[PDB]
Amino acid sequence: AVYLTFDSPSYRSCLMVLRICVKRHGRLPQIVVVDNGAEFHSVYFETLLATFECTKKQRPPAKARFGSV
DNA sequence: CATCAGTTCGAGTCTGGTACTGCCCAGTAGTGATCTTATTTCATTATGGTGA
Repeated sequence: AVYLTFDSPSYRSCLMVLRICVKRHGRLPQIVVVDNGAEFHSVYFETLLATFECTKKQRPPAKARFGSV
């Protein structure tokens, strides 16, 4: 899923990419890595991942190879 | 002798000792209504440091 918005990183971002994911494809990941953003340390994204049963994985700060691909 | 003092009789007046009558108010505890207040929640609002 690809999303484009003028705003800085904020949940809306996340609702969106995941909406399209669950829209044109069908479901959603199983383990979703996501750096140590704020959009990911928020309550909304974690609650949504819990609701849809996605294992949330977090790379350590300043390390980029963990999401290198 | 007839004047005044010591004696009587019965009525006037108070008072204790004993019993009794004709009459409605006052206080208290139920409810239902309508305020009233020392005290317990429902939102905004400011402060905080750091990884994308």
